[PDB]
Amino acid sequence: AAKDKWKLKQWYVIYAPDFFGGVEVGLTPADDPEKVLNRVVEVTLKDITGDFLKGHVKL
RNA sequence: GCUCGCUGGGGAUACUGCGGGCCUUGGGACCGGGAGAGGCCGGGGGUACCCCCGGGGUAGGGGUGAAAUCCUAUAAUCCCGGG
Ligand SMILES: [Mg+2]
Repeated sequence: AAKDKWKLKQWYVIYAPDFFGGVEVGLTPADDPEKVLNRVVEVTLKDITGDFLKGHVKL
């Protein structure tokens, strides 16, 4: 039954804000889309703009 | 010699005391550019920690030299969003 519970969940794609490019930053699972609101994701500036210098900047 | 103590007079003016004058070195007052977790009062913050509410997940967590009391299915330890 535990496995069955895990099968009810759908995966949602997370996008960066408009002025940062709006690119895809990841995927998160949930059964009800209302539970996705107010979740937070941490990404480095190197992930958005490719440069091996600003790897220590976290957004 | 001892009772080193008292008293009538004369002389000296280096030091101490007293009176007058004149100083700036000790001390104090004031002005300049700086130093400091010195003190008091008002405002704005930093992580950490404890409790409460909502989501996830499920059988352990904590603690000692070794254990046990203790906490946990009225859902803990752990992770996330708020107060
Ligand atoms: Mg809960």
